[PDB]
Amino acid sequence: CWSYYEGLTPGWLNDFYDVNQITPNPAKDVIELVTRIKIFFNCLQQNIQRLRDIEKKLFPYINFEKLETDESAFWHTTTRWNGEVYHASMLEFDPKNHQFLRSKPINFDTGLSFWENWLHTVTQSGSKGIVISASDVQLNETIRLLKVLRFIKNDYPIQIVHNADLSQDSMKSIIKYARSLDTAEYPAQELWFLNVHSLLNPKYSKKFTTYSNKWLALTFSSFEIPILMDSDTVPFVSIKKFYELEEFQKTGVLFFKDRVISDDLFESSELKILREIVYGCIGLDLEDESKIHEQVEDPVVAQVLENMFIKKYKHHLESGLVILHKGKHLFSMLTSIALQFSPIAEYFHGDKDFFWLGELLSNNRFTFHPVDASNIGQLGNVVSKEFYQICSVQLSHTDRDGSLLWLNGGLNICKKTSWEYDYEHRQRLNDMFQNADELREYYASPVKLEGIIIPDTSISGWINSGECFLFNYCTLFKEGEFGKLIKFKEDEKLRLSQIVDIWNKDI
Ligand SMILES: Nc1nc2c(ncn2[C@@H]2O[C@H](COP(=O)(O)OP(=O)(O)O[C@H]3O[C@H](CO)[C@@H](O)[C@H](O)[C@@H]3O)[C@@H](O)[C@H]2O)c(=O)[nH]1
Ligand SMILES: [Mn+2]
Ligand code: NA
Repeated sequence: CWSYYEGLTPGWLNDFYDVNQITPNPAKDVIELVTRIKIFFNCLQQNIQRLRDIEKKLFPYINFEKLETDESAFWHTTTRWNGEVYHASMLEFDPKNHQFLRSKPINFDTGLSFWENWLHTVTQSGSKGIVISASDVQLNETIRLLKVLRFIKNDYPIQIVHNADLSQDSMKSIIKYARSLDTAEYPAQELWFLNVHSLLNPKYSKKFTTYSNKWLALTFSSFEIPILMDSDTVPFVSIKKFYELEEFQKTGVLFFKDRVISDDLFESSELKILREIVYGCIGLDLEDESKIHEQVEDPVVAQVLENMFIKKYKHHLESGLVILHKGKHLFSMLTSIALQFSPIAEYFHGDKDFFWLGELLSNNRFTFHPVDASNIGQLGNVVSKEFYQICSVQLSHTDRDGSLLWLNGGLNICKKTSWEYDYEHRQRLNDMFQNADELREYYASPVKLEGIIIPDTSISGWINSGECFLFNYCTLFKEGEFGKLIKFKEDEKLRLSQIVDIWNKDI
């Protein structure tokens, strides 16, 4: 359906939005970005140089110039823990034992599209692996994650993706903690490094910043079915348990729910623009709450849309742990990237919420894990006339049965370097300590995982304590009144205490 793209303005582009750019019609601009990508992957189901000209305007962040001229310079480079380097190569792994097999070279089929090439010629079908977006900044957090993966005896390969911003020193240190002291109880990890800098066109290569790097990590990872993790993420179950979750099995995405923040609400002008985008993309009308439940078959997804368009909430997905099957979700993911650098980029915090918005607006099947996000730490007694309170930076995620799956925020009190501000401005910290230096030591001290509270946001939700530079939140539980409590057994407390110990091990 070349006719569509010939009908567009000659200079048309899926460009990365800039605040300076004059945008009178943001809703229509977003609808165009989503539609142009939808039309593309639909007309591929139905002139090689014509296709490439559309690709260059749809995906300008790809360095198609280098692919066409000096193909070997364009392709990404993977580096194994052993020190072996692979150029323009496809990594293959054993689906059963997850161990590395071979690296067949990339034979780019000119008859197929770039993204079709990426799934068939560049990537091994069914390949599963842990993916982490890391610069030199994320070194320490990445080390601490590796230690925990080794402690729980992870067999899945790990790939650390960077944009030529991870030093040889950092990689050496990662390989050390990944491989050293190999044993059955603390096995070495099949770790890889991936530099995507060659794939990215120099104009857009620098535009992927902070959380946006996670799109580079996820998209270009050597696995078809990556499990993306924050460096500050901590899994408390074997990786296979995440893949086994029914939500991923049925949809091919594993998405977890975020904190409910009732402080930070959308303006009516913002919701009007979001309503136009949704209707413009998938013909869904979000005018009244009654007709939302009707038009959305999955009540878990309906609840998220109710929260956004009725209750005006901005935070829905936590991208600390994400599974995405690129075989079923690549076109959705590429829409997420378009939206990430769209006029509505400023509406949401980082990447997390563009995961599900990409799925929704692309009209691809998705869902969330239905369990609400939870707080984890010490069950402090609240004086009333069982009342418990947890105040932490840690955001936990439990299964239906109530087992801890994972958390984001690391396993120290506070990761932020805010002790100077926090000591002067927060009463509890100001009274409790004598200097800001004493607060620094408290912030660096390990956390103690004794229980979990799943707050009832309708009665007593998430309350910002102001501690750790307004990253610390308090959750309340009162028996038969509001919330759900989960007290860890001595067996569990011991396992968790061992995991916090290995995480906090002072480099
Ligand atoms: N390469 C690279 N990766 C980065 C960078 N900044 C962040 N990341 C990656 O993005 C992750 C998320 O950053 P956090 O600092 O852990 O954010 P958070 O407190 O967990 O915040 C929440 O919102 C983020 C933005 O939507 C989410 O990405 C995150 O998972 C979480 O839900 C990091 O762990 C790391 O893997 C960067 O400059 N470079
Ligand atoms: Mn995090
Ligand atoms: Na294909």
